[PDB]
Amino acid sequence: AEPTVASVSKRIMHNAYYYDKDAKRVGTDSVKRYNSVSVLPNTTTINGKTYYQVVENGKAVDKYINAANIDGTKRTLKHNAYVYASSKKRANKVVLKKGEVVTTYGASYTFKNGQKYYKIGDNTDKTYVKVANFRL
Ligand SMILES: [Cl-]
Ligand SMILES: [Cl-]
Ligand SMILES: [Cl-]
Ligand SMILES: [Cl-]
Repeated sequence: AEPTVASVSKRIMHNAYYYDKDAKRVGTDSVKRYNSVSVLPNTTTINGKTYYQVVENGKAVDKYINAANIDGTKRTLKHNAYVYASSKKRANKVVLKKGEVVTTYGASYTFKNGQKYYKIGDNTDKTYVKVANFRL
């Protein structure tokens, strides 16, 4: 009966638009990683994509966040991979191995070197893996 008793505060892991039920961007705001937003805990599906419905001022509103930006996407490495903070800087000494399941959070990032990277890790750390390592 009260959306604000049911709501959970999810951490945004990739900057996120608000969408309406027609999967069109609504308004001019976006939630920035790694801020949190109040949503209903059960996802819904709009045009074959998974979303969380926003709760604002006591009510479930016609504003939806793509679950890719909160839960991310489970992916498998097709190649061994390093973890990068930026184009040239390694984040750590980890070697992720071919076949490992890794969750990536939202759309890839093109770095200054022109290569694409996904954010990994259930945390605010600057830890990115090359998109190429998820493809054959
Ligand atoms: Cl944005
Ligand atoms: Cl988005
Ligand atoms: Cl690599
Ligand atoms: Cl963290």
